[PDB]
Amino acid sequence: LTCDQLPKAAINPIQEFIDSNPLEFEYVLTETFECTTRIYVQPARWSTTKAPTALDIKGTQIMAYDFVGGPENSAHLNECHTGDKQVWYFQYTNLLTDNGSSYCAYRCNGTEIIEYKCASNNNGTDPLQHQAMEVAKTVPNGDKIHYAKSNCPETHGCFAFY
Amino acid sequence: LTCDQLPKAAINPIQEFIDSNPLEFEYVLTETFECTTRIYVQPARWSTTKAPTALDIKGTQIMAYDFVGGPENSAHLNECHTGDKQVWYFQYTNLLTDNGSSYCAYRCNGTEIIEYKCASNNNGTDPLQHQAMEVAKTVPNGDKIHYAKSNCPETHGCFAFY
Ligand SMILES: *[C@@H]1O[C@H](CO)[C@@H](O)[C@H](O)[C@H]1NC(C)=O
Ligand SMILES: *[C@@H]1O[C@H](CO)[C@@H](O)[C@H](O)[C@H]1NC(C)=O
Ligand SMILES: *[C@@H]1O[C@H](CO)[C@@H](O)[C@H](O)[C@H]1NC(C)=O
Ligand SMILES: *[C@@H]1O[C@H](CO)[C@@H](O)[C@H](O)[C@H]1NC(C)=O
Repeated sequence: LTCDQLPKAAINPIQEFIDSNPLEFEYVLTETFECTTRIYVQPARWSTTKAPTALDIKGTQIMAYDFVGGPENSAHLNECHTGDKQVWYFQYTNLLTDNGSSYCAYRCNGTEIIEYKCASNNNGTDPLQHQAMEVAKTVPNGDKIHYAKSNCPETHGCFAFY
Repeated sequence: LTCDQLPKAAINPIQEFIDSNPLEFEYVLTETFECTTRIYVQPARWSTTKAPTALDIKGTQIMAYDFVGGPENSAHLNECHTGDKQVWYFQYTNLLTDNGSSYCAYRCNGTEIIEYKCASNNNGTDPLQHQAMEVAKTVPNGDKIHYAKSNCPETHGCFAFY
């Protein structure tokens, strides 16, 4: 199985993601997204693209990406500080269940996987999440995929921020 | 007029703030909140306080505060990185109108004002906002209040983030 053959699941309407906020990453590929909270935001009233935004928040640092849909259930992200473009897909989504929300998303470079973001608001207890992680680690470079919350800084009174 | 005599307006339900996202600051007191976007977030499923969160995002830096209601329409903020507490009030709110949303919030130290955050998603065109700003600048230390968006970094394809 190669990265290009992973499922490209249908992307739920943006409000379902917004209604899932806040989410935390459970499994990621590089260290960049360890100990990270994800927030979805509707487009600004003054946005001329009317693209929503994904926020990756790690302590006091934040990466933001406006995004729009592309071919084959892709999400085309525009990293807001650089203008750098990224193409993402979802392995699966399972939003707004009785046990909350989870999803796993990935970024390929051809047959190899180069980034992975499994998110939840239920501390990784959706059986679909563990299962997707086990499939993703079988694609080339999937060996890098690992638990995102092993060594996170202590909190100071909040729950999704530190 | 002193800071303690400013209006303490009723705080709209949290969903009305969330539905206003993203907002930008129009008038602030210190430089800290210039060129800043505000995002409201519902409490995490795993939060034991069930406090929502306000996010102040300035480029790639973020301050987060969990908050709960206090006496006399106060908002009691817990800055998530330090545990430092702040007591805020709203001068007025005007959320989810035909011309979008605006509000002005302030933080006193007794009779003096020490921080001010007027937010909107309509580029400061709510007449209530200019009017509130003119009142706030008359309390002691209100002379510091000024336009928040005079020298902001260039964007790279997004609208509420840079
Ligand atoms: C994809 O692979 C090649 C290296 O083999 C590299 O030149 C290119 O920048 C890579 N792209 C990304 C987005 O990592
Ligand atoms: C979240 O899940 C991990 C196991 O993956 C567990 O060790 C940890 O204590 C759980 N956290 C909470 C808040 O229950
Ligand atoms: C309020 O005023 C005094 C200085 O006159 C200072 O000691 C105290 O820390 C101030 N509090 C805040 C929150 O600024
Ligand atoms: C926002 O308002 C200011 C005046 O306060 C104006 O100079 C600026 O061009 C406006 N921005 C947009 C995007 O219309």
